[PDB]
Amino acid sequence: DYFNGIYGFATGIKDIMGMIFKTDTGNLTLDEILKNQNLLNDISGKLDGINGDLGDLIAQGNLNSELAKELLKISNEQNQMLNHVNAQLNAINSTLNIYLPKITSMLNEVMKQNHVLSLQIEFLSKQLQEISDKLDNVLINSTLTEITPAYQRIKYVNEKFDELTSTVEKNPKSYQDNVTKEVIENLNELTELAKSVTKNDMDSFEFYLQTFHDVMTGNNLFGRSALKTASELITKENVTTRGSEIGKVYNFLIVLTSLQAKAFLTLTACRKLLGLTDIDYTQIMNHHIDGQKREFRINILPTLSNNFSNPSYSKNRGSDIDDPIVVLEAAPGYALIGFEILNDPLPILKGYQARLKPNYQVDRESMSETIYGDIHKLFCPKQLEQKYYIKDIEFPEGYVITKIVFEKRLNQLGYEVTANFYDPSTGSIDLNKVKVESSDEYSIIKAETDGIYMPLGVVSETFLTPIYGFGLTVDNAAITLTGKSYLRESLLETDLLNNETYLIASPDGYISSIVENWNITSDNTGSWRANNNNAFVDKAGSSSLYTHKDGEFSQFIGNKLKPKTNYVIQYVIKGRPAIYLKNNKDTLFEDTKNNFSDFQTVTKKFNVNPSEIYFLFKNQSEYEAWGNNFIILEIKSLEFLPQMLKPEDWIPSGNVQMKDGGRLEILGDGYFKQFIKLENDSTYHLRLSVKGTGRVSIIDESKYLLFVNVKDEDLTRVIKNTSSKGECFIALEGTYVENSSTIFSNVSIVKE
Amino acid sequence: DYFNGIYGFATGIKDIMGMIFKTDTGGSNLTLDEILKNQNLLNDISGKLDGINGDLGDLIAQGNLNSELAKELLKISNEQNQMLNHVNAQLNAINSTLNIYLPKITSMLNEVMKQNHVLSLQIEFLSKQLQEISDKLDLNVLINSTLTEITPAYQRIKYVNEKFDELTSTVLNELTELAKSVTKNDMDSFEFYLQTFHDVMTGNNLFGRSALKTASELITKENVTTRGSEIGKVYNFLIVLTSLQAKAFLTLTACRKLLGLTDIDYTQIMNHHIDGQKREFRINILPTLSNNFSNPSYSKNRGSDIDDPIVVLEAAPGYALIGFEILNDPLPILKGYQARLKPNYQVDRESMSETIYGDIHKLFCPKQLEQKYYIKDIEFPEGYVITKIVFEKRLNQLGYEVTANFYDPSTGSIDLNKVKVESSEYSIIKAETDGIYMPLGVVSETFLTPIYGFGLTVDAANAAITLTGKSYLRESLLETDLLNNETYLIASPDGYISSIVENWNITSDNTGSWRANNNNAFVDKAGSSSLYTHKDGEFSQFIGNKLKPKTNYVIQYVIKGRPAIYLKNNKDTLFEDTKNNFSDFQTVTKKFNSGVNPSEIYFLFKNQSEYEAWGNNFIILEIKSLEFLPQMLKPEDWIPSGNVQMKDGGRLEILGDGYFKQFIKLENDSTYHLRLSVKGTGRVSIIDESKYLLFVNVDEDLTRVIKNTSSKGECFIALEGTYVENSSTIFSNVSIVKE
Repeated sequence: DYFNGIYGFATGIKDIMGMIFKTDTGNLTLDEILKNQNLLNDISGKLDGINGDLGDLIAQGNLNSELAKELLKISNEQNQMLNHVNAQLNAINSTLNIYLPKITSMLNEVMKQNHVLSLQIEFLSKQLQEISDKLDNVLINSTLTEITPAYQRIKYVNEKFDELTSTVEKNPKSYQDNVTKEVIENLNELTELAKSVTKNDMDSFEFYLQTFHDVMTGNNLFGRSALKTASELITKENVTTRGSEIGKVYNFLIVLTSLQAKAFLTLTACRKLLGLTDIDYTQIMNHHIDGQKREFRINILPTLSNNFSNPSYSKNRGSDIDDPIVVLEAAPGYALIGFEILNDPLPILKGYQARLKPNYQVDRESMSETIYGDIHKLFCPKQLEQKYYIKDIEFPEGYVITKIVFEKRLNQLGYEVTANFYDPSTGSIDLNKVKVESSDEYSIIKAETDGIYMPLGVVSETFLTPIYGFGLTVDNAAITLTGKSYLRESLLETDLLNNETYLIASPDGYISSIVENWNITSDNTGSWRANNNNAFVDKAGSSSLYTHKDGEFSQFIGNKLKPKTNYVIQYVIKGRPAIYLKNNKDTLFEDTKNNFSDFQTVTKKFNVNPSEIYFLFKNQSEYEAWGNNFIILEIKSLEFLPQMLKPEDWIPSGNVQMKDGGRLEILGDGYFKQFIKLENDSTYHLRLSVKGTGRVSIIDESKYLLFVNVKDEDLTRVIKNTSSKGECFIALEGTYVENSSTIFSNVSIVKE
Repeated sequence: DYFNGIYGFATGIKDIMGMIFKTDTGGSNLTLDEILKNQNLLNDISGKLDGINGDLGDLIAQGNLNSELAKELLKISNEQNQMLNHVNAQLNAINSTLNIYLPKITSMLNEVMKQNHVLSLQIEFLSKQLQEISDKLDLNVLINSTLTEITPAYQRIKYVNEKFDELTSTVLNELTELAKSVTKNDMDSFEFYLQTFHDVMTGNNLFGRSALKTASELITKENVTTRGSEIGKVYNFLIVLTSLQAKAFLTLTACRKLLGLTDIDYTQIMNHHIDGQKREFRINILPTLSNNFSNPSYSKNRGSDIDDPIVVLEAAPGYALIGFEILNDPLPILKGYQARLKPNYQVDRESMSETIYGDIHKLFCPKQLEQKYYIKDIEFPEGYVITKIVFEKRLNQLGYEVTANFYDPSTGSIDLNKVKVESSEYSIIKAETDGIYMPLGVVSETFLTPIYGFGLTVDAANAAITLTGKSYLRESLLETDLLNNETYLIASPDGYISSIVENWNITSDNTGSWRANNNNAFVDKAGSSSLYTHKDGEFSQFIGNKLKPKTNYVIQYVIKGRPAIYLKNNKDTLFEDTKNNFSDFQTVTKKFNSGVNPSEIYFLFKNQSEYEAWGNNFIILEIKSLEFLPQMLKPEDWIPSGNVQMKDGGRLEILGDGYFKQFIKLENDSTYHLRLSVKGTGRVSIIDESKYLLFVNVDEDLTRVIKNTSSKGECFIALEGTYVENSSTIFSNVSIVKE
């Protein structure tokens, strides 16, 4: 879903203001006991008919003078009292009859149009909290003392106004006849807050709303803007969060503008509730919010970096004997928009791509992700040092990166970046205008017993944006991926100029699934099929599949799974469910025996003929269960560079067998061999892994070129200045003791 | 204009208060609230009585009823009409009082806004001179404590001031509401915040920490390298904060009139408060503060190793030196301000002038050889004002001599017979390839003031040169403003304050010396007003009679749009600026050189192609040529020989096979220094009747030393190039000097 910028928020507000401004509510204290309507109506009814009858008697003459006086004095006493009562009863009847109807519908609308705006910035309470957790002048201290009073009041009054307008009864009928203590107390609580928000005194709402802006723009003696002060704290960050300086600051800018935007809306709302003269705050609101933008655009922004890096790290051991190739390539029309290294199921690099909109924005609907597995074998070594070619690859303005390739050969990691020309006006990428750069100047990390600190977390901008730079840095034995975003260029065409703005926020998790209708929201479950009225959709805020007794939901997904590959299952579940990936032959995946009070997320992986499997949500034994966000995604297998040996070129001999995964198992007295040819002028590298005990040899027509006993280890050996003579072959054998096993794997000879 | 001190501001306020206090509106014993309340009450009784007398009237005139009864009903109709008449009496009085009041009030608010705008200009200068400080700040607990203690009161006062200004600049409910809030008697009143502001300012606050004291600390925190002295910076602060409350009290007086309350003369209290802040300043803070001031910035520049410059800042007879500014505009430039003195070290605005000296980089900095800097903190005794400063650099050895005359604060006459002279133990900076940090920025007091100290400092570590002076600001504040006597302070100018261009600062419609041609050219009121052109519209001004031949001038203007600026003559252009497009006003700074005959040149402001354009602040000022000490060689004493020619600028060009020579005489007992510059390839030699005393092949700036040499007879220096035809060798800055 798109975040439509500050311009977007601020207009959304202006609209609601208009809607309020054009409500007419036709003279009340709003301290009238509305519960007293029946009491007063009765007293009124009775007094009226008595004064009526007594009145008729006086005006039918025929009455002694002195007496006709006393009866008149008794008519005035009575009339005063009826007048005074009908006062109260008029106020009560107009509050119920004119006022409440016009107000309850106006509050109702405000709550609705405000819910819509609060969603557009929901993302950002979690993306701003990420910062304060990871935070530790007089100019700094000064804007804290200057702002926090105003910040606390505004925030409180905003949240409390929202909370009260959402829980006042909107059915004006509900306020008549049998109104409840609770229904009246919600309306009073609102009118009281209204009275406090609008009271003209030295501690006024308007005063705090003004001083908030004065501090935001630096009209405050020191000339220290809060944007300026916040900016400082972010740039001098000792431990970092996702996004670039620009992003983080623009995030701050959004939160703070949004706050005042709603301050002004709250104020407008409270004025109608109290029936004061209508003020168009829109002009002032816009002037204020516009000034914060210009102060940002002019004084802060040009000092900020558009670099962004992995926020966390992770200690991981890689492979010393693998030569992996990892290729993140967008499709023709698409561009690379960001990454996330994670390690929950296993070390995984997720790569997001999408088609571009004008001015470096992203097309939501056109947006996709791919998972790459075992990146620990790419990034980290285990026992030997790894060389890291370092190059800060940067393309010229108008280029967006569309492909990144990682190559690790003999513990030497390098990368090559490809970028295509993009036009901000149309947002078309030009597939003929390509530029390519790759990684002489390097850094090398020595392997620790414990591991090395590989990158971790989301490598992206705060708002997903195509990129024009990319590079790997090394330290602490720590590897850092960094990219350069187009967020600046995107903010200056769209939102810092008050044009339409279409920003996506960097996703927290997975955004796709092979499961159709993986995110339940409405009643319709689309591809999910129910069976009983035992299975239904529960509206748990965000909706959820529900089962009880034996109620099940199914979705057939065979066409979509490929054989002998690893997938990731993740779901968000509550209660005590049973989840299956079943085939009438076999079960591929099962989760029962899970009990939860509340919604958690569960993350697992799963792996000869996994076609014609359907997926099943039930409940265990006889209990209830909820669940959705059913992610199943392919974990692309790690691919490696070519080598000299070939898997079908191995010759078996005796009690041996070749299992699946390039493994060569010696079951007794047998052995494997493969013919190879070695040249005098070349340096070769033998690497392999063994579980068990055995011997590697390379023999010749005349001589051994290599002989090594081995036991449960990764092996590396170098061969130099060697020339084989006729038939030459490597041979793998175990110890010849029967009913034992020796399993070789990842056997490779590579010419340097 | 002059800034007339705190006493000046505070009286200006008192005046406006008086003007309000003496506005006579409807002098009704009742408030504004009581008039609009009574208006409604009477309007309603009138409304109702009317419809009753209406109904009773209709009953009588429906006849058909007994004569005797029709009488009694009529008598009851008269009583009723009398009562409506007597009520409308009251309601007329109320409506006519309101008809007097709003007119009397709206004109009084209008006037207040006007007289307040005039005062806010007298302190406009110092939001920019105070901003200069916060930029250069970066923490006590004593500081943090007085922030938390004052900001509550500061915020509301500021708010109520600004909001009152915004609401009167647009005239009425919004105003009466603010009025009601400002005047409400409750524990948390405006008056409460106004009082606690003062309590914090003077330290009548239990522990006894004045904010003046705590602010003073922060300013004198030795990290604060901005223009002016500690005194100035603190007194600036003092001005801002007093001024704030001054207007707090004015706003309060205004709001009370608006509400029609009894008139209170806040003037006595306002003055007591502002007086206390002064005494607290004069007694407890001031005597701890320095009157030193230095260049706030630095600049990396390369100078000359081979120039021997003399730079002389000399005030005229009646005048005194008031401050300087080094800048890096068209070139390294030292600007010097002078003026005639008023009593107590104040300055005579109208009598005030500036002079630009060029290439001070050749004075201050070396290029390839070390420079020696004689350092002396020259200081004269009280009553002396500096009237002349001379800089002499000889063979990379910079020195200075200061002259001061006796001044009388009572009259403000300078005594031309009572002079004192002091001049310049040294420090030497080695030349970096990159340059040396020469001083940069305005060397002056916050308020321009004559000076009694001056000196140059050097920082060896940083290769940095610092000019410092000692102001008379203390002595000037104590006679005038810290005593509530008339005060006449000028604020240190931000830029240039003069121009050869007449009416260089457009403000009114009249453009004086500027002549328009079409209604295509007019004055736009862009806040500060601005020349405007469209289509072909042009503005011109003759300036030939101002320009001198073969000299460098500085042009600077503040322009918007895409205009065209010319220093034209029929058939020749001396200076042009087209191809400049701007969204907003910038300032542009260039130099130019008048021609061989730059008379009969006039200035032109147009627009380029066919666009619009704005501009003013048209500065054109002479860049005094750098002058050097005497040397042994003379420009007319050069003898030419062959394919050579002497160009303008002391250059000697060898065009082919020729050469230059000049006869000189060298003595055994003396050390000589040969220096020169060459573009090209060549040979310098000094020959004799018997001997070469010097021979050097040379694209280079060169220094050579000659010792223990006695020219036998008829010895001359000779400059020659390579003898290859259709090539050039250009010598320049050729000098021999006896040490």
